[PDB]
Amino acid sequence: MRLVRVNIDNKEIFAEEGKTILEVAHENNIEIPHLCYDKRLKPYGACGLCVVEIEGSPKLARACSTYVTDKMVIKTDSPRVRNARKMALELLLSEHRGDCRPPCVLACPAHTDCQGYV
Amino acid sequence: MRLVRVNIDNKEIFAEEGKTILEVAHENNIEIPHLCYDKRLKPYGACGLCVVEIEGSPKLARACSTYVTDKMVIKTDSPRVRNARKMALELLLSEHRGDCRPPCVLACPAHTDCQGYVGLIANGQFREAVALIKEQLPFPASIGRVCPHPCEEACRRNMVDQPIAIAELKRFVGDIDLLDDGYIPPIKPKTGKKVAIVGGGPAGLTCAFFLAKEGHDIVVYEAMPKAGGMLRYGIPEYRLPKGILDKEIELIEKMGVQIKTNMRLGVDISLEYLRKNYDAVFLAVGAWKSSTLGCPGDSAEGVIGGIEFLRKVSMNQPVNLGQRVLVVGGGNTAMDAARTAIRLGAKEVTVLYRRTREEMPAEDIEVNEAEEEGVKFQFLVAPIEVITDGGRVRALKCQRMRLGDMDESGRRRPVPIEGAEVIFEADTIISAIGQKVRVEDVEGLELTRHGTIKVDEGTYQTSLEGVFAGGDAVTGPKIAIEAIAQGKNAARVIDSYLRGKLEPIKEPYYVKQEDLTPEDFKDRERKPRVPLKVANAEERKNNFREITSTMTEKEAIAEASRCLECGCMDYFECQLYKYVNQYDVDPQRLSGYKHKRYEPQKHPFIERNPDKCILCGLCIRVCEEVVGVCALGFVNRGFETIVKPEFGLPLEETSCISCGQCADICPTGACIGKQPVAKQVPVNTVATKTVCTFCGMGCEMLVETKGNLIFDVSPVQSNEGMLCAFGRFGIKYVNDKDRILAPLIKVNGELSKTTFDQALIETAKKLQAIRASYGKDSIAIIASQRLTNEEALLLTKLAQKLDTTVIGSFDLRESVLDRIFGLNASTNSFDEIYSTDLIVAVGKVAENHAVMGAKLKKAVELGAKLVTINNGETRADERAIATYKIDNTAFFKATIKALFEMKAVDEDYVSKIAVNLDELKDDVKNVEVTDEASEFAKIIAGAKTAMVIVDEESVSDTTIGQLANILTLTQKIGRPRCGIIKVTGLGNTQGAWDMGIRMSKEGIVKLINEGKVKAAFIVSEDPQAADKNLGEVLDKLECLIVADVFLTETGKRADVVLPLVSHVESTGTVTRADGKIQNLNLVLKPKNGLSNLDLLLKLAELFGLQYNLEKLNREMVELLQNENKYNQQILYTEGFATPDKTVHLFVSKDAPAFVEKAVFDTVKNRFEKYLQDKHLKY
Amino acid sequence: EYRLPKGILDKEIELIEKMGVQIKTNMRLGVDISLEYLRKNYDAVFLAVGAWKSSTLGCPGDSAEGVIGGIEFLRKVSMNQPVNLGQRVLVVGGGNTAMDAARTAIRLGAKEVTVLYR
Ligand SMILES: Cc1cc2nc3c(=O)[nH]c(=O)nc-3n(C[C@H](O)[C@H](O)[C@H](O)COP(=O)(O)OP(=O)(O)OC[C@H]3O[C@@H](n4cnc5c(N)ncnc54)[C@H](O)[C@@H]3O)c2cc1C
Ligand code: SF4
Ligand code: SF4
Ligand code: SF4
Ligand code: SF4
Ligand code: SF4
Ligand code: SF4
Ligand code: FES
Ligand code: FES
Repeated sequence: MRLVRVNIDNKEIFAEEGKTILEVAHENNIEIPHLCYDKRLKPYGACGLCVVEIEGSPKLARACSTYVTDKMVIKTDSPRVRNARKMALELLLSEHRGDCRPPCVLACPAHTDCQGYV
Repeated sequence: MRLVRVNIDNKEIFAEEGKTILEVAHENNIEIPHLCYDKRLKPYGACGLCVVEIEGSPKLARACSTYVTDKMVIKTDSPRVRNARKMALELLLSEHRGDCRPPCVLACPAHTDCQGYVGLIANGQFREAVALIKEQLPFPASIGRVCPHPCEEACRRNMVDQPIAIAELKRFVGDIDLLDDGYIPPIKPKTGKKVAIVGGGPAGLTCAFFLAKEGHDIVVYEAMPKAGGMLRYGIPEYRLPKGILDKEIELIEKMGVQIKTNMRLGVDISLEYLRKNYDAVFLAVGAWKSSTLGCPGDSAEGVIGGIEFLRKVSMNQPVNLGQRVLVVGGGNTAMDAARTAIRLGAKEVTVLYRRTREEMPAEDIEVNEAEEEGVKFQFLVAPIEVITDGGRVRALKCQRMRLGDMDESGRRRPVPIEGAEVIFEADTIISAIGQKVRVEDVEGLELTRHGTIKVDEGTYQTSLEGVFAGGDAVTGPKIAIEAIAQGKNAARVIDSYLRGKLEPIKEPYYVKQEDLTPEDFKDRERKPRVPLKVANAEERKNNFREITSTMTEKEAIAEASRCLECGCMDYFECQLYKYVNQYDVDPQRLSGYKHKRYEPQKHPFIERNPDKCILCGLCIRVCEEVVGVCALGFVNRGFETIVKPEFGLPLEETSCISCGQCADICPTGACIGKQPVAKQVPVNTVATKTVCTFCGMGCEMLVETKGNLIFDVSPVQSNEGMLCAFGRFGIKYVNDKDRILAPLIKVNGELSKTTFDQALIETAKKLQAIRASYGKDSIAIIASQRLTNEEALLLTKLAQKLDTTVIGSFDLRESVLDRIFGLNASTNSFDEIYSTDLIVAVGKVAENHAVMGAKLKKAVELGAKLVTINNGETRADERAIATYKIDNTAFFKATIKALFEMKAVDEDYVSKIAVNLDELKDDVKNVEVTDEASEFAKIIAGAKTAMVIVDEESVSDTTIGQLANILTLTQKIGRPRCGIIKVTGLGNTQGAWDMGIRMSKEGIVKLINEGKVKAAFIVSEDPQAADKNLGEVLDKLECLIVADVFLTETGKRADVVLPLVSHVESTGTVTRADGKIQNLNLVLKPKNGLSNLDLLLKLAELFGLQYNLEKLNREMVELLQNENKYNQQILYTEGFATPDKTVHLFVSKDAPAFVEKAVFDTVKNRFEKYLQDKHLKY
Repeated sequence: EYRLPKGILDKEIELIEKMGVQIKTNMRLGVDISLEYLRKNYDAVFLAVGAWKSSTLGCPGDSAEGVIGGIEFLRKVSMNQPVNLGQRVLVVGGGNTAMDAARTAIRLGAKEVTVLYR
């Protein structure tokens, strides 16, 4: 078929027209964070973790809803993108209540999974 | 994406919009025939084989050009489609002239690849010849000793002088194999099935062989003390020694076949037990009951059957042979009995035959040998009575007869003559008029009218279910190769039955040439056949020693070289043969006028046969669309259409660059690439992927080998799927007979062969003596840039241990990119070429690297803009928007000045990223801006992205510096699709530079001429051949150590010569011109047992260095990481490699833009000289 | 090497190793291993260290650059290590070491080798 040419993280990729940046990067083993995406569902654009830097666009684009076009240059780990993802994650952690690990595991110097084996 | 839904052959498929039916079916493993299709080319629609039935379309649609739409229903094997494909194939076969298989193979009952193993013998591949014989015949030596060889009667060399000694060559290779451990084919994993063969003769042992090849558990039941059948008990020792038979039966037993001798069916074991405890039963009991004289008195004391007598003699059991022996019959049994009786001391042996001499069933050579040994013959007589005196034979009353009229035979029936009767005195009569299947062997089975087992043809199954039969038990007495053919076919059918899918044997369709007559071979040189050594009759008639001798290796090769190679060279890859065998074609109905336009050609690499052309156009389309040379075309029109080079000229005289793409794309052997071997032979090869080492493009290839010889090279299907003349045809040096395999050291002033240890010790001592007597940096290590990264790194470590920094290459170009950007490397990758806005190709980019020319053609077709800068014409000028013919660097300087005049240089950014900007402005301020320079500057400034492709083997370093300046000024470096790519002149130029081999020819020669360097260790370079002025420079050296694949002119003046192996015998890593690292995989084991890395590692262990391939690879990866050049498709994305991380702009005086230099690599220089001698281009 | 090739020596040492003897090379006594450890963990200890220290010239200036012991020089040549051997070599002595050093210096490219004996 007709193939678009993209540059994701300094790697030249020949993708197929009609895919999103998330799908193209998944195919080429490039990790882009995402929390509200699902291949069975229409895009939602809520979490804001999949933002990538596209050369020529002043605003970061959601990789889950942006489609790859011909002669595209994409950065997925630039300092702007990392800062945006860190800010989104901090906002998410602000409204979070939980124990990732129980206090018993954290009090063990060797971090033995006390809860797990109990 | 959006997916279309299709139904191809009742299977629902979710495909992608924009694909054709061919691609969708290929992805879903659905086979649609195609002959004129290629993924790199636009559709052509000529062959009409890919037609499919689409529901809703009354007309069949070509799958190669029809696109899949939503809710489509496609049939690819409906009767309409099959009929259309069969008709197209029959039409294609109507034009075809060729031999799919040679007449020798078709005349063999077992269809042994006579041509294949004869050609392998002519190439010295005796083990491969035996392995190829054993695909159809498990007993080469035995059968080659005793075979009437109809293949030689059908041989086409009969039309020239004398047929090939096919049987003798088979005997030769069989004996060679039996010298050492014999060849055993690979055995499939155990299948859990059990087959019982009754009878260890040729047919039973063949069935056991070919069923043990399939993994089944085989038990053979033999009534005799030993296996072998009539090969042991019928054929006498002087014609087939039993040691060879024993060795071959041991070979069969070594495959897991268990032979239970002295186990007769119906006495020791029953058929019903075999049916109960075995999955299949094969019966190969032969015809072991002899025919009686059929006259009164044929039961006296002194009458014996021919095969019973021969079996008694074979077992060394006593025989009451008198002094007057009458052998009745005219077959092989009669001749063997008569000659054995002669050798057993009988004073008179007479052979009585019913018919005439000129129609004897026996071979003429056997009858002639019997006549020489003293056997007498009587013809046209038949026995009517046996005169017995006291119960013992006294004489035989025979009826004289005459050839009366026709018969069921059809030739002539012998009938009695009345009144004529003759009495022959005889102490013994041997009845040898034929053998019949024993009734007791075939108990419980339905037989024919001759007593043989009745089987269904094609399946070999008897009346009983699960019980098969073959051989002399089924067909009656024949020759042994017929029994072997029956056993092999029965093994195939039995394997199918064990899989539960009983299939009869299907005869393939072969294209043949029945119109050939001797005048078609009148131009061939006549060569005598190998003479057959025959023991003297007088001495041989007294003993049971072998009569004939095996030929010698010289005679074997000379005899195999006589073959005319009648079979098609494309048989194992022809798509037309495969398709006409997939569809039941009857091409004799559409048979008429057929062209015969084939003419022999002198081209060393490509052979074209118009008579095998299906006019798919693929060769033309690939030369025009992919290569871009466009050397082929259509000539004439209609039925007269032919494919010809330009103006019908020979391929050498056209613009052809000998890339071989036409021969690689051809479906039906009308365009083939010649094998780099001594004699052409169509063989089934094994392909290994490796990397071409002849330039920096790093094209991958599949080397197809058979044994220790390379037979073909195929490009991989990656990008343009192209190789050039080098990568496709220069691998011929691997098979060269002039390769040195043992080291040479100078004794008595001349180079003589020695051992590796002695040569390496001599090398180490010579280098150490030079270092001692002359000090530091007195030894130069000049290495070829085709070595792997590990070998280059090890050579740098060897220079470190030898206390010398003078390590470089004579092919090494002066470096300027490390002074400007920091690393002497390409900035971007090859893939980005397809996506850049503008391409600037400098130098002979397409000429020196044809695949890069194809890549530029593809990139311009994809939407790029091409600018070519060169001093002469190039093939890339066709699609260039701007073509500049310059001879001086000033053209770039003016360009730079022009770039400043149009305010196209953002000096604010350049001042932060680059230094020497004011010096650059001062340097270019006084130059004159030309119209060409201003137009180039306009093109450069108007492009968003730009990549400069530079041919570093035809471009000076000043040009590269100025192009780097232009790229830096316009901010076209360190970004995707913007940069500079240097296509290096050899395979691992970049890797050699990275590993520390960074000295040029000029520096090394300057050191030698100043007396500072006194010894040279030269690794696979040819300074003496590639240059005439260096012969004086090499005169200043006191010690010369040369490592090379060939003994060259520079190696003939060396003190020590160390052999090197080819790159297909080496494993390692090579760095592409764009910086990518690829793996050199091992295709062939090294021919002297030592790889290049192994030899260098022995020389290193002589110096106290401990390394291996893995340690050197780890060091290489560390080195690349330390330079920030590891796994980086784009360089200087963060900053440049200069100490201040800034661009050091190139300021220098004007210099010539392009250079012409020789190739110092030995192999590439040799191949270039070979191409020049044959007047070829590349 | 021209008087005793080292392949023969290697073969004979391999023969000795094939008899159950284990050879721990690069294990110097007093540096890598101690005598007391040998006494502790072995029933018997045999010392066959040889005489591996050469005799100096015993004259003023015998520590300059260009003076080397005979066996040190021969060990350097045997190990294929660089030796700063000029063009005028003076071998002092008259024993086995003197003759071997003189002939090795001849084979190493020295244009003048002289042997001085008391
Ligand atoms: C005298 C003579 C000379 C020949 N010369 C030539 C020649 O020069 N060139 C040539 O090409 N061919 C020659 N042939 C032909 C060739 O030898 C036979 O065609 C070939 O051996 C056929 O093999 P087969 O397996 O069909 O039968 P055979 O090998 O005859 O029989 C196979 C085995 O079955 C065994 N057997 C029989 N009955 C039983 C039973 N009840 N239970 C168990 N095992 C049993 C037998 O012992 C024998 O070992 C010759 C044959 C003869 C007799
Ligand atoms: S080109 Fe193909 S079909 Fe024609 S003779 Fe050769 S193998 Fe047979
Ligand atoms: S010349 Fe060679 S290929 Fe042709 S029939 Fe004879 S053996 Fe076969
Ligand atoms: S087995 Fe006989 S017929 Fe077959 S190739 Fe060999 S010699 Fe020819
Ligand atoms: S070898 Fe290459 S250039 Fe020559 S005709 Fe064939 S495809 Fe064209
Ligand atoms: S020679 Fe060319 S046109 Fe003819 S079959 Fe081969 S590829 Fe097709
Ligand atoms: S272009 Fe270079 S790498 Fe490719 S096949 Fe030709 S010589 Fe080999
Ligand atoms: S995955 Fe959540 S915004 Fe894209
Ligand atoms: S017509 Fe489609 S492959 Fe030939």
